[PDB]
Amino acid sequence: EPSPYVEFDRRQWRALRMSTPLALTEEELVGLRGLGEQIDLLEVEEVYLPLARLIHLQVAARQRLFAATAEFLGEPQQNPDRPVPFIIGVAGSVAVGKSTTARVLQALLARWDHHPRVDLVTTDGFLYPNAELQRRNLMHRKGFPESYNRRALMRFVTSVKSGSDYACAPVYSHLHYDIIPGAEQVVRHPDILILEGLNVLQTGPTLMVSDLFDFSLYVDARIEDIEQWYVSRFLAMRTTAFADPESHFHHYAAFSDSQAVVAAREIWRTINRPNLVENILPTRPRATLVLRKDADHSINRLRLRKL
Amino acid sequence: EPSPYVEFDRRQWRALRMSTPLALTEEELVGLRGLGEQIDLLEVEEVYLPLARLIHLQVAARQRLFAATAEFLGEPQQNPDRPVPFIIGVAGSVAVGKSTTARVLQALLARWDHHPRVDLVTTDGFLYPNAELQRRNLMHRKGFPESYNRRALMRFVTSVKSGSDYACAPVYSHLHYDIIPGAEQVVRHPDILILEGLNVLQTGPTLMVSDLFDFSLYVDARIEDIEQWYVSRFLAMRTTAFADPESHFHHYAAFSDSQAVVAAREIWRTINRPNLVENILPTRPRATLVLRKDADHSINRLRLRKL
Ligand SMILES: CC(C)(COP(=O)(O)OP(=O)(O)OC[C@H]1O[C@@H](n2cnc3c(N)ncnc32)[C@H](O)[C@@H]1OP(=O)(O)O)[C@@H](O)C(=O)NCCC(=O)NCCS
Ligand SMILES: CC(C)(COP(=O)(O)OP(=O)(O)OC[C@H]1O[C@@H](n2cnc3c(N)ncnc32)[C@H](O)[C@@H]1OP(=O)(O)O)[C@@H](O)C(=O)NCCC(=O)NCCS
Ligand SMILES: CC(C)(COP(=O)(O)OP(=O)(O)OC[C@H]1O[C@@H](n2cnc3c(N)ncnc32)[C@H](O)[C@@H]1OP(=O)(O)O)[C@@H](O)C(=O)NCCC(=O)NCCS
Ligand SMILES: CC(C)(COP(=O)(O)OP(=O)(O)OC[C@H]1O[C@@H](n2cnc3c(N)ncnc32)[C@H](O)[C@@H]1OP(=O)(O)O)[C@@H](O)C(=O)NCCC(=O)NCCS
Ligand code: NA
Ligand code: NA
Repeated sequence: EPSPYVEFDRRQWRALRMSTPLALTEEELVGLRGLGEQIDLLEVEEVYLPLARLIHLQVAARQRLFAATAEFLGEPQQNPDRPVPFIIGVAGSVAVGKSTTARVLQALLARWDHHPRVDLVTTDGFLYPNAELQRRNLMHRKGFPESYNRRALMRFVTSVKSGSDYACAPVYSHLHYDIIPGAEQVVRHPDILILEGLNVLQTGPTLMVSDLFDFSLYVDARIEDIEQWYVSRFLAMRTTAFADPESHFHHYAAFSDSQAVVAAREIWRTINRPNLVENILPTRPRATLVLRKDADHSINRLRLRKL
Repeated sequence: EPSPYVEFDRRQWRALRMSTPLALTEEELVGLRGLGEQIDLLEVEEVYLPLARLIHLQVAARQRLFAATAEFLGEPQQNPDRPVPFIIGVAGSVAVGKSTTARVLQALLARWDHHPRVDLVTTDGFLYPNAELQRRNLMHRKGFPESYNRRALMRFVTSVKSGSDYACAPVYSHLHYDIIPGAEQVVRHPDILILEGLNVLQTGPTLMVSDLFDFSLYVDARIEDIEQWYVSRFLAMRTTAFADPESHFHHYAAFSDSQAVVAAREIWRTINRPNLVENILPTRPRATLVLRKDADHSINRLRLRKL
């Protein structure tokens, strides 16, 4: 029976690369790769290149839609030096690799013929300060939809897509586990804005950020595998992030493999998994493209929305 | 500050008519007008004509989007004798006039230069039979999201937009207040499908009909006004629909103005209003165009989504 989607295996998907040129060195790929990710240039070729193609094909097609409405309104026919920003959302669980996926996407798109302005913004910057979370009693729901200033987020994305000359966003520090006082990320009328976050594909009783997406990505994986990557990355951070005396979780550095496994599992069981199950996964059906990852972090299956 | 919308008054909106030709007689408008509606040809000119324009401008632009994806997929470049159906949703409360709006829209679009196949389908046909509603204990929630076979509905709309040669839908009888046994509406690869219903702009944890809309309309009005139209139409039906011995509500025919006002208010208070407040209104922010109606049923304000 009919379906809104169409599924590919890596073999079928890479065929769609065509003449798309690889403009990324191995050393650049490394500075984009997050702890735990196994992505190599081969994957950038067989998975991320066809994706970059499909996107530029549509950046063109999506512009005709705003054209048509501008014509209808009798408005001018706006500046080709400043078209309507193309918004891309990247969603998925904690520790599934969405940040790496989003950084890689930004790199490939910024290296297209013209050299379009491609900004990347994470929703982390819109989380409430820890003091405000404790106030709202949400310290153990950090990551959940309500742990974000969704109003400020929508204001930011709306501002940008509406053609503002510049829009600002707060900044989050993973090291201190909190928002940074006075820090800001300035986005200046980019050609493309990638919004990466747990909650980005979310819908609701009010117009939301996902309603402004022109394209969306959902980095997927078997839940038991994501837990493994989570715990695994947690033990690994004892000697990276947590090893920093300034780290909010510096106490975790001295944990034993066993103590660490227990702690990481409890956090996953009580916080990230519930959120993934109750809020993130339910948004997956709406993603334009779902990148399915095998236990080895490898992307071997994809689900595209044709409707 | 920036906004996803742009609001017009009738004066600003009619200006956008341009050369759009009125192809509707007064007698045809009458056979489209529902009991209680005050729509005249003037409104068809100053409100529905600009709308018909904006739509054909986009039917063209929306086709480029499926083109781009077909190109990406290396697929052919499908039959201009059978393009991807353009889906239009029409939502709003009970008794706000959405059915009239949808019939009028169908008429104007079917009378465009080529003479596109424009089918109209109401979600009434997807309600569960009364016996099944009583089973589910939903007889007093008739109209609510769960009172519909949403699975069958999504199957129907997906089938159609996916290019099926024909798709079938059940049929609902307002007279008998129930689904008609064995009746079916056949939709054969129309150029445009208008889906009219209370719940159509609804979102959820699964891909839904609203996710397949290429354009959407939300017929709006002050809630106290809609109640008035509801009660008002209820008294009026004592001598139209209810006057029919075959009518499920034939007992209502003998009610006095006073008895009738009480009954209609109770039904509105306990069923339609709650649904409007809890489920329909929350979908309004997502409609492409909101037609606001004054107490006299007149459309004097509009809200368009530019983003
Ligand atoms: C704060 C939070 C909502 C952020 O979610 P997120 O950024 O989507 O999580 P991700 O898995 O995508 O991680 C994003 C980046 O932050 C890094 N990171 C996560 N936690 C970190 C930490 N405590 N210190 C340093 N870096 C960290 C990830 O390694 C990743 O780095 P990369 O972009 O180079 O690959 C989430 O991490 C969180 O705290 N969730 C619930 C609370 C929790 O898990 N607490 C345990 C903390 S040890
Ligand atoms: C064990 C078994 C049933 C796999 O699970 P399933 O329940 O079949 O689901 P799938 O294999 O399609 O995929 C499993 C998960 O990966 C996802 N997935 C599969 N293909 C995907 C793709 N192309 N893109 C993204 N995600 C994909 C599924 O959506 C599901 O997601 P979730 O479990 O996180 O909700 C599998 O062994 C099987 O039988 N597959 C049917 C194939 C077949 O030959 N069938 C003949 C029947 S006679
Ligand atoms: C069944 C129901 C869900 C249908 O909703 P709906 O079709 O969106 O309601 P609308 O206000 O759009 O009415 C659509 C059409 O059906 C007509 N209609 C509504 N109820 C009718 C009835 N009992 N008998 C005959 N026609 C009726 C309306 O006049 C309108 O006609 P038109 O298209 O020519 O203008 C809704 O009417 C309902 O029953 N809601 C809750 C129960 C209720 O109100 N019961 C009181 C019945 S008197
Ligand atoms: C009484 C008063 C406040 C009206 O209500 P409001 O609370 O202002 O809301 P609006 O007048 O914009 O509209 C009222 C309703 O109609 C809707 N509406 C207004 N314009 C609309 C449009 N263009 N399209 C669709 N709907 C519209 C609103 O969304 C609202 O919907 P809802 O009540 O069903 O949720 C009005 O008298 C007023 O003060 N308007 C402000 C105009 C003005 O001159 N302000 C100067 C302030 S110093
Ligand atoms: Na910028
Ligand atoms: Na047909």
